[PDB]
Order: sequence, then C-alpha cells, then structure tokens
Amino acid sequence: NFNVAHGLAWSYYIGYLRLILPELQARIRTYNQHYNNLLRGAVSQRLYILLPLDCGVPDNLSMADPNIRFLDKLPYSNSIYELLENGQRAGTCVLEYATPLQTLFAMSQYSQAGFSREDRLEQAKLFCRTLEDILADAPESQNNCRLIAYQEPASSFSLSQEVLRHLRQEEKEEVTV
Amino acid sequence: NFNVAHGLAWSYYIGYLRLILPELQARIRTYNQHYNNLLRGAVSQRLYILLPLDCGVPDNLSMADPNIRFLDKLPYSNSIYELLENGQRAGTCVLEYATPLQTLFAMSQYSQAGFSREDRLEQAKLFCRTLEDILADAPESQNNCRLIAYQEPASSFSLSQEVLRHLRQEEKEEVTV
Repeated sequence: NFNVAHGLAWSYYIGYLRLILPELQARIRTYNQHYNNLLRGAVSQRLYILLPLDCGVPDNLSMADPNIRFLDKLPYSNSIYELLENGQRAGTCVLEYATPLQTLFAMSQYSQAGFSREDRLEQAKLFCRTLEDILADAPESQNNCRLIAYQEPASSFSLSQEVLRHLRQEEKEEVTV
Repeated sequence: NFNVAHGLAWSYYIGYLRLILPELQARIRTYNQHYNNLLRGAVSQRLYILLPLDCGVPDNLSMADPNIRFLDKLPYSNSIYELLENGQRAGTCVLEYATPLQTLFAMSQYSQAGFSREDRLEQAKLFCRTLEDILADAPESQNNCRLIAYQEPASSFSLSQEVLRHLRQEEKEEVTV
C-alpha cells in the first residue's frame, strides 16, 4: 500500500534492463578489442547502476564527481566512463543512474502527493531491495550488472572511489574463482 | 504490498503525462485551424488514453479496430485518429494506449514473477483507479485527458464505438455547461 517503489523496480527491469542486458556483454567485448589496442586496458563487463538514496540524478555524471570523466559511447544510449585517481586512469566502466529515482524525486516536490523526504528515502531503499531480489532470480541478466546504492553524508565522499572499489572487487572475482 | 500498479500509475503521470499534457490543448488548437479549413471538423481537445484491462497493446491501433484509422501526427510522438461508422468520418481524436499496461502483460509472461492472469487483471484495474485519483487532484492536467477503461467479452465489441461515445459526450458537455 503506497509502495510506489515496487512498481518502479519491476517496470525498470521489465521495460528496460531485461531488454538491454543480454547483448550488453557482447557489445562490450566487441568494443574491448579496440580499447585493448588503443591505450591498453579493458572496460569492465557488468553494467553499473548508480542508486543514490539522494534520488539526486544529475544530467551529467562528471558534475557529481570530477574524477568521473566521460570517455566514449558504447556502439539506447550507453556511456563508457573513466574513473580518475590523482589524474590517472584507474578504471573504465559502463555507468548509469537508475532513472526511476528521478520519479521519486519529482514526487517529493509534488505537493498533491503527500510524499515527503522521509518517504522518498525509504522508497529509494525499497527500490534497491526489490530490484536486487528481481535480479537474483533473473537468468544471466544479473551477472552483467552491479547495483551501487549509496548515501552521501551531510561531508567528504567520493563516488569514483565507490565505483572503483566495485570494479577492483569484480576483477578480483574473475581471476580468483 | 506487491501492488505494482501503484508505482506504474505514479510513474506514468510524473514521468510522462505531467510533461505532455499542459501544451497539449495548445498544439491541438494550433492544428485545428487547418483541420477546420481542410475538410471541416475539429480534433477533440482531451488526450484519450486507452486502458484495455486485457493489457493488450497492439503496435498499431487500426489492428485492434478497422474503424480506427490513423490520420496525422500532432506537430514525443502523438497521433491523431479518425473514427469510422459505415465508412463515414464520425470523429477525430488524439488517441493513445497507456504504455504501463505492457509492463503488466510482460510480467504476466515472466515466470519468476509469480504473476498470473488474475493478478494482471486486478493490477490493471488498480492502475486505472490510481491514475484516476491522481488526475483528480492534478491542476488543469486532467481536463485535457480522458481515461477509457474497458473489458472485451469472450464476442462483439467495438472500440471505435466506445471512443465515439466519449467524444460525443465531451462535445455535449462543452456546449451545455
């Protein structure tokens, strides 16, 4: 009852993730020949979904962290980003905000909804849980995407470092197991 | 709890209807000069949203009724249709299926969801109710759109006639009150 995030998660998966994920790792490998050749290093395999409990989705990622720099489009719109440490390329990554969080934010500012900041944060959390469950039971359409949920303090916080942790963990997984 | 339609309705309104409705009646009046001049008669003012409890959304409207014929695009994509009676133009109308019903249908065919035909029909109904409430409290972004919910028998049924009833009722309202 008034669990808006339940529908948001299902719709996001059914209407978007289920459609873009299967070919995802293929068109990344296709691209990876060239990234290997042109400035050695490869783009990670999973799709990284940013879920700020903020529900704060900026029009451009670099605006949320200067160390997250746009690099290239993946051959509808999918973007490859480099992540920086001291000006050095530390990682590369197809990276994306979960759009439905924008809906939770717009409801937050829509008065007739009776939807507060407190509700929004809780629905954001519910959104993550629910999507996580959905992906768990989803066939091979889960091992090609990682959810990155995070709450910013209010205040030092690095989103690049957060993504970087996930990227390095992924690589550790691939070579070990 | 597991009321997916709640989120679907809010998202549909916040992420789509709230954005396309305000200018809607303006760009229809703009078009109406020419429809007046070119083959007399005007396009109705409201946006007509089809909500088949079927959750059956065809790629093209005419496939669901031969008497519903595509006419023109409204100057993102908004389509003007003529409705036919015995080959005669009886009405003209910006006409659209509520997309979220497709999500309810895709969930219906997705086994890991545990979502049956019975659930789907109920969630479709919930979707209509909820959207109806939302539009009620919505500022001037309700008098420019009509919801057409309908259940097909299983079996004679005319969708054109259903739309036509609404169109004629609207006109009766405008001239009387």
